[PDB]
Amino acid sequence: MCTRAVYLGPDRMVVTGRTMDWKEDIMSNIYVFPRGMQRAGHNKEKTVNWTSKYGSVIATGYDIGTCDGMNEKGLVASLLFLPESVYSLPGDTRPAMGISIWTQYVLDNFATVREAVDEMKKETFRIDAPRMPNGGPESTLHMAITDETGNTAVIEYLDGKLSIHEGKEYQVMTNSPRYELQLAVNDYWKEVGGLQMLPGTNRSSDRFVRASFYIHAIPQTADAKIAVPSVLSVMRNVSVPFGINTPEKPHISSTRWRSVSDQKNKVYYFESTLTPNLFWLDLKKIDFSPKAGVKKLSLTKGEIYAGDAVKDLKDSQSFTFLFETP
Amino acid sequence: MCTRAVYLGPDRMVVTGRTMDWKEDIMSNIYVFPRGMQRAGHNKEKTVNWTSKYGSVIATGYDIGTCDGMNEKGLVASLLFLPESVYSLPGDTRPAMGISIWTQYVLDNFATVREAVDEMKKETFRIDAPRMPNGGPESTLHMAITDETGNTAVIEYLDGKLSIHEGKEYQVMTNSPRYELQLAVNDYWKEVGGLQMLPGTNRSSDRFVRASFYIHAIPQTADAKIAVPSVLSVMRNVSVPFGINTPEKPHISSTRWRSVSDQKNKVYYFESTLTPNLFWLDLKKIDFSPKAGVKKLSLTKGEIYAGDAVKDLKDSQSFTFLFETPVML
Amino acid sequence: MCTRAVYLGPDRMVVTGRTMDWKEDIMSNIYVFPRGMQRAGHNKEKTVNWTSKYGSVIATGYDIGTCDGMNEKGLVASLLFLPESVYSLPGDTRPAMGISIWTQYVLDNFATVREAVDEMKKETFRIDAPRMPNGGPESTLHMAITDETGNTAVIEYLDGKLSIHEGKEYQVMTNSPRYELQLAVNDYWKEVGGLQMLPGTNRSSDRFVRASFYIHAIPQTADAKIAVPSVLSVMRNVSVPFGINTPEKPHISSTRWRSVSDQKNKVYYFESTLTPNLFWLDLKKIDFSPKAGVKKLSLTKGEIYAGDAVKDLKDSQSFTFLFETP
Amino acid sequence: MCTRAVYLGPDRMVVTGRTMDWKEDIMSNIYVFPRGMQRAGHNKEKTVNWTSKYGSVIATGYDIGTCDGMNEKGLVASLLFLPESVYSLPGDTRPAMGISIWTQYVLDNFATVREAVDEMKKETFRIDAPRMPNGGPESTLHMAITDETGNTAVIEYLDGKLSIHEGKEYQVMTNSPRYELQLAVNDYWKEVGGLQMLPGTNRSSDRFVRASFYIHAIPQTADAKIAVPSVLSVMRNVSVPFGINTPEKPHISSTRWRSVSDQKNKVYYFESTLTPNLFWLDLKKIDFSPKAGVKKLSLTKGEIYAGDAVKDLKDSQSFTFLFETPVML
Ligand SMILES: *[C@@]([C])(=O)[C][C][C]([C])[C]([C])[C@@]1([C])[C][C][C]2[C]([C]([O])[C][C]3[C][C]([O])[C][C][C@@]32[C])[C]1[C]
Ligand SMILES: *[C@@]([C])(=O)[C][C][C]([C])[C]([C])[C@@]1([C])[C][C][C]2[C]([C]([O])[C][C]3[C][C]([O])[C][C][C@@]32[C])[C]1[C]
Repeated sequence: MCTRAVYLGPDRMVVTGRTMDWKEDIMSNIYVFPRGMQRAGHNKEKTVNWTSKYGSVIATGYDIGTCDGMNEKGLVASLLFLPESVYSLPGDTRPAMGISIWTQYVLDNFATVREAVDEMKKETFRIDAPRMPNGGPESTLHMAITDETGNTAVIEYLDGKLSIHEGKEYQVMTNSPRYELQLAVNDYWKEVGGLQMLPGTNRSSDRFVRASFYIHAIPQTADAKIAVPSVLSVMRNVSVPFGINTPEKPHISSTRWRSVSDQKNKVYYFESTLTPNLFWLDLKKIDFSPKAGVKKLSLTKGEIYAGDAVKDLKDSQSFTFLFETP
Repeated sequence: MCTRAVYLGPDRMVVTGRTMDWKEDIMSNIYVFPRGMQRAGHNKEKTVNWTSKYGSVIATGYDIGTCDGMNEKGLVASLLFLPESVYSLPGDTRPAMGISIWTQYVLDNFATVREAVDEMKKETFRIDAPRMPNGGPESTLHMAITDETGNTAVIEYLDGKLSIHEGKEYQVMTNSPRYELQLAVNDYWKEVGGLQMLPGTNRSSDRFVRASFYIHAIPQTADAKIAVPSVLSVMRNVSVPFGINTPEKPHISSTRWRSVSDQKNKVYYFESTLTPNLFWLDLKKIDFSPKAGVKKLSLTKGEIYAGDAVKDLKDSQSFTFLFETPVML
Repeated sequence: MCTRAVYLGPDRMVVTGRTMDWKEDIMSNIYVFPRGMQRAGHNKEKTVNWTSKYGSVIATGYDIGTCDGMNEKGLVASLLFLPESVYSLPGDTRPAMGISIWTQYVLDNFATVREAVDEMKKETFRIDAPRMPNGGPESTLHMAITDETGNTAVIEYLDGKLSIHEGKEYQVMTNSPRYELQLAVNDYWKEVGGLQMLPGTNRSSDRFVRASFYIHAIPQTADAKIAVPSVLSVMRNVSVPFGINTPEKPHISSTRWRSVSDQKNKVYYFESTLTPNLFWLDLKKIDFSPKAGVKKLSLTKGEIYAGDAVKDLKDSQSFTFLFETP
Repeated sequence: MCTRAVYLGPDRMVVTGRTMDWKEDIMSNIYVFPRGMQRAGHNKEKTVNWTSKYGSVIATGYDIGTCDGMNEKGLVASLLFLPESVYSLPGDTRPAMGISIWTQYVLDNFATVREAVDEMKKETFRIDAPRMPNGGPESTLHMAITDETGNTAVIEYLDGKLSIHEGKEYQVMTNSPRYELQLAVNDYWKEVGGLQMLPGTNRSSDRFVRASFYIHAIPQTADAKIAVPSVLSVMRNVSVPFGINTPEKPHISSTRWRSVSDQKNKVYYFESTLTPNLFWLDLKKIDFSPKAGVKKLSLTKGEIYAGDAVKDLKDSQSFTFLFETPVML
């Protein structure tokens, strides 16, 4: 289960925040992909192709598939799990894309939430991955994106049929249930106020109401030196302890890492639970030229970065997305 | 306001943490006090003196009085808030140890909760509480002491009469009401189970229940690299958001920093709500010799640190405790 | 705000329960209407007409409009307030019916939930009443009906467009919000269980979850001597104290009366808060012949009935429904 | 289990009600006892005797011992449950008044809480608790007494030591834990406000909070016709559903009947969960003369009544209290 929230500050101040929780280690890493690069939405299926128009920084999943990142044009994307997401019924002859690269496609071809919604509602392809290949627990997610202007759009495939809700009023997103209900739930908690009562359980829906109430009670300021820690605080509030385990639940999904993107100033921020220090990357201080080279920022070996870990950027081989089932 | 809890792990692993919530800036700092330092419990009233037994690292608040820290013997003490507090009735005439140095006196002259339990129950000195009318809240608090053995003790002068609670079970504590109630109220939610319901509200009791439930659920492991993060994680959870304001409730005490101690290894980790990195100080690499010098680690000007901030210490003169209500801002 | 719940007992055991709460006195009464009677869906508007096919007993509203009742064929109807119910936008040339008689129409022309749904989805008319005529607080409701078989159908007009949900799994109904959300809310409370935690507030949505969990934990028995009090208990649980008043809320809507219908055995049950005793009426012990006469069962003057208040039935003039705005 | 609360209205209006929840049938009944009836606090142990001062209407449980009632002086007493109860420590040798007649002895020999407060604090007699191993829960309860003046008192033998709480504020009481905690826990929800949140759960504390909040919100009126229904309304609210069963929690104590008293007018209203009408008995129309005769109003066979059930009383012999653990069913 994961959550993501977006802050709408004065003077185009847009800062997004995404959570990462998983049962075991995620082995995620940060890769930087300049523009002018082509990719295939799938390797063993009929698929579409494109050409990376913008550079961006994203967080990987075991070095297999992107699930969060921010592009040059202050636009951030995030994939959160949704236990009731189906992408297509039989009879789909469209170019089958794979859920592993769904994220990467959008960031490489979009810079404004408006434009992204347009091409998506064409359903020009079906994006899928086989079920429980590695005996995994679940394998179904939904994505959220936001531009440096403050507009956001939640996307979910309802048993094959896409389901999208666009607008700036929608700035938080958890796992389950369906958003229309996920939001309807909050209607009840808002009347009971947040101060006089606030549910502290860890269920997917519970994490939603908390973020909603706090992300508004936060100070309405356009400055960037303060909003960043403010966004992370609620991320820490919504974040859950690591290594939890009760008699009923033998193993649990713990808070592994979180991400925040200063979409107004184009600065991505990333933190790991088992790390003491906080680092960041300034996209404006990054050469996304067509021929700049792929520099990786590894985190598996437990490296400890901090500050502007741009000097620590090392040229590395872009992780190969996985559409097979092994 | 704040919230404190203690973790009890195998292999003598006992990690304690603390939270700090304030409506404005605390302007806290950090100072070092080698052993063998005489001190007076007050500058103008009849109070005892002493010479620091064990060197102690303490975190200051406004550079007037220590609010939390440690000493040379895995003895971590913290001072939280409590409105319904009364230290003495009209007529008390004992030595009135100012509240500003009460904690420091403890860390200085104690290394085990059992000892402090004794010297405390002697009821030798009163507690001096200054009163101020211009934007100042009267001093009404309580304290908690934990030993590297894992034994904890709660102290609170309830309506002029002090009540102490010792034991290893007693590991969590928050603002109000009195622990006699807070502990029992929590037992209610215990029935409900944390997985199913938990008062996520920022209120005192709400935080107490959440900390109590999670502190057990966290991993019980003897390794420090794992238990420490598992601790601060609940610290951030119990910690309320930063700078919350509502039209009805305009100002609210917001979190300003968190403190964690590895009493099993004598380490102190510190982070601020406005400081991204997490620095620490290895007490073992310290020298508390009587003539080692008072060392300060300023933070008023917003200095930034990370890792082990041993090299970045600068000797300075001891701060000045506050025993009498300030005349004005 | 009002609530209604339906019990599905073994061997076609169907018993419905409806709540009544209002700010001040309701001045309601119980009228019996045999079959073979004609009515007009509105007096000053183009309207449809029919001929009462079955007899039934209903509870009136100030002696102006029916809001609850049970027919011969063990089918019960109930109108509950819904603050977000609109019945038609401009351009409605259909026979305008009035919200006051909407209830009476269904009971007089239906005996099975299936048949009722059919004719309703024709939208052959618009049923409306002018807004705040007597300075009233609100004036928008939704209806729930159930046959002696156990099938129920909730109905709500979404800004003119009807909204219906049919099935036996839907046996409880409160005021707000919309049902699709009103039910989605319960999804959260069911996971938290009812025993280990149950919200006791009085808001419309809160009253829903309580009834849902209890109406299932109740014993699954086909006997009728016990299920009746069981249904009323939750009605008492969902029922709220009378004359409540805090500093914030100066006057409140108190629990005035409740109703339960033994749809399997065709027996209607009614209780008033300010009355000590409980009475009932056995439809099977009632002559709904075309020419039987209208016998009223008054309750305004605070009469105190009990037991089988059929002997207390007195021939009276059927209350005239109100479509005007005075 | 059960739950009790007291309403305080102007013009000396004080209406008290009670709830009864049991896993099976209580087989309760009703009996009348005119004044001037000698009684012994036990049949086989050393116990005091007495002669009933004030006639008292009591509701029996299994026709063995009174669980609630009243006397000739607007003095309504009730007996609720409490697991963590201890009446005396090993070695007590005082008069051991059986728990079955403790209540009756009170109503018989008292007319004001102040008096009972005195005679009770004398600590003259112990409490006899029988122990049974076959489907029987050991007797562990507490009591509450209210006077027509509106003053209430809570009594509970906590770990062999009795603790009393008197006053007009103390009007609500439930199962567990001890009122010292139950009262304070409720103060928590008080913060949350009843309109915004209320633990609708059937648990002991949940019911206590709901009753406390609503009992104030109900109409404060001097007329009986209005206050009485406003009372029983909260009684039904606090009352848990009937015959609840879950696969995990199979059997649960369900509500069986509710009792209300108009202490200002000396009336007793009674209803059963399986009885639709609400009958009552006007104590004023009663004769408790010493030789008036013990009168019973049976309910085992499920008789049905309504209105004022004065005419439908049938004289019978007094029931038999239980002082010793029954040999078997
Ligand atoms: C959140 C919680 O905000 C995003 C979570 C995403 C990154 C993960 C849930 C995801 C998609 C990553 C990869 C794994 C997914 C499934 O659990 C199936 C596999 C499980 C295996 O343990 C690792 C690789 C898979 C593909 C997983 C939910
Ligand atoms: C429930 C709560 O289950 C059914 C409630 C129905 C019977 C009432 C809400 C209703 C329709 C009855 C009549 C009155 C309605 C409005 O409040 C507008 C008027 C108010 C006035 O005080 C009495 C007559 C009106 C038509 C009312 C909601």
